[PDB]
Amino acid sequence: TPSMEDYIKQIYMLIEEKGYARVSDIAEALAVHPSSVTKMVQKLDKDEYLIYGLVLTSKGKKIGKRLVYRHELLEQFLRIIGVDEEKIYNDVEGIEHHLSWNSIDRIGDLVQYFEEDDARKKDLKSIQKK
Amino acid sequence: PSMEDYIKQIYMLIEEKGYARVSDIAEALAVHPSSVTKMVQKLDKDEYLIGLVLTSKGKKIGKRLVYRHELLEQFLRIIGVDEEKIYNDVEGIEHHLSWNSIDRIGDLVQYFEEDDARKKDLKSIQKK
Repeated sequence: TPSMEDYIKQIYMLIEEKGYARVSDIAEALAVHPSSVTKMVQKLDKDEYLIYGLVLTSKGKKIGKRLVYRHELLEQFLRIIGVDEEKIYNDVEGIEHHLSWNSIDRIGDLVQYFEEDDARKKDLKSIQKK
Repeated sequence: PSMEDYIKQIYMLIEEKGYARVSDIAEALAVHPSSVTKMVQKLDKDEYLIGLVLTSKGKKIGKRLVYRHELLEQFLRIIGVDEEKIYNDVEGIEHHLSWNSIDRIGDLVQYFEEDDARKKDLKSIQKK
């Protein structure tokens, strides 16, 4: 579920940054009540994404890494096509949960398409002026 | 999001049939008629509509939502998404893109439509 994804991603990021993931830190990151975190952590434990501080299983590690990649890729996509930086995080936080892997792969190809030659970015800019 | 899907469907039904029955909305969204009635009251109260007729505010929004939906399908289509995946993705992402992102996506679509070479170059990337 979208929510589950947000928690897995935040948990992965906390562990990578701090070394560990406190319920309290997840609550702050997501702007939710700790009860909401505790409930989700239970579903995550049950579904074998983590154990119990919280330690991701190999499945939870793989999934979290892909979720962070997806986020970064999506920000990079919106940045390249020239969306105002302030708007990017909010849009990615929403759209990330509704793109198939197929779309994400194709978006990956599109980002590499532009990154591989700045001249295509300049042409995109030229279109934006028109 | 919820309201957006309702206004979009209501608009399309009116353009398509000439009117929007609660039962047709219920079927289009896979919700129960009791939910449609509740929503319709909100849209009446929020002044998107007035059987039921969209106000100028409702018709302008419905048209924009339709444009955004079609634009997003055309975008995913252009960048090579399997046709069968496209609708479900558009129905989800459409609600969480700012106008800024939609306009840039539109520029991006025009970018590819201007030169078939650019599409050829993207297909080459995909193979690589």
